Amino acid sequence: ETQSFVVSVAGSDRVGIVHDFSWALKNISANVESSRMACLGGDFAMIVLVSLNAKDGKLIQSALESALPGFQISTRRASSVVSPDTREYELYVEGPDSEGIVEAVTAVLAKKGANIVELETETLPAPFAGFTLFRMGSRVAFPFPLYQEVVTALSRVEEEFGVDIDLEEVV
Amino acid sequence: ETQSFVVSVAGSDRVGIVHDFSWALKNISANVESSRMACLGGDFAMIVLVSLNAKDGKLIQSALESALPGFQISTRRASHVSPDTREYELYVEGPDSEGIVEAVTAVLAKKGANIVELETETLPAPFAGFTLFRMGSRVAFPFPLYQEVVTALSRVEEEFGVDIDLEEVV
Repeated sequence: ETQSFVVSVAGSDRVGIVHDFSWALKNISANVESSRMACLGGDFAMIVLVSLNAKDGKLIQSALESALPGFQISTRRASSVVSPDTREYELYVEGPDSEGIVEAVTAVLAKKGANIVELETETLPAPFAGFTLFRMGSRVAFPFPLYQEVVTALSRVEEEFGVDIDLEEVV
Repeated sequence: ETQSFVVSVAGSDRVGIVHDFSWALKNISANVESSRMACLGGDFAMIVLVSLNAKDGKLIQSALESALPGFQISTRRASHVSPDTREYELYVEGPDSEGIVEAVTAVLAKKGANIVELETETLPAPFAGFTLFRMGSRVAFPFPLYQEVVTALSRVEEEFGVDIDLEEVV
């Protein structure tokens, strides 16, 4: 019987991490069901759903610790256990950078019980002094009846922080 | 006298993690420069570049440990790519099999390409005997390597019966 495991890997970035990881799993006949990997600022992070014909993940954990010495690695059984009215939405924010934008946008999302599925932010200083552009792109999930009140709350953020925010349902 | 710090957070996914993190940073007057998240199977991972007028990350680390009990957190000081470096979108699609990711990544690592973004998925057909594999990635390497990378990836297309596209980013 095939079982699913969730594996997290984090450490300092270098060439060949994904390869070493993949080689190790292939070696133990584990299959990658899905993966998401993010690298930034010299760090590496990846989450993988791994299938194995085995009851626990001790083999996965050991194989990966051997292949990726120094890396922070965890392996656990995949979860058993949202509202059928949950929908996903693409969220985009752009405007002048400031200390409070990220906290302000995410406060709205947290308060309305939205889960963040994907997120990236960047800042791009202008060619001239005194301006840094902030961009955020995100996928979030919440019950669709809350859409209008989320939008209304995000409009306050737009006003207070001078940003443009778009929220569009994924179809 | 503001310096950059790279911060890594990993733990169980739940509502409010990014908010709890960003409030903690705002409270110590630290600014988010950029961030990337991964979320899958109930696990959460995020890397953030943070600006702070500090010589070390002790305040960042402490503030985050307090804001995010149970999470694995690391903070350190952070810092060029060549004129001829280009980024490329790499896409792979075909019947799933155990060796595809290892084969593709073997090529990239042997050629010294950096993987910047990567995601894979498998999509079982409604009927037995078929599962589609898809991979999307952004990679970077010096453009003179392009043809040898493509040639090497063509051997992977042959071995695994997958379609591989590699296109320079605009």
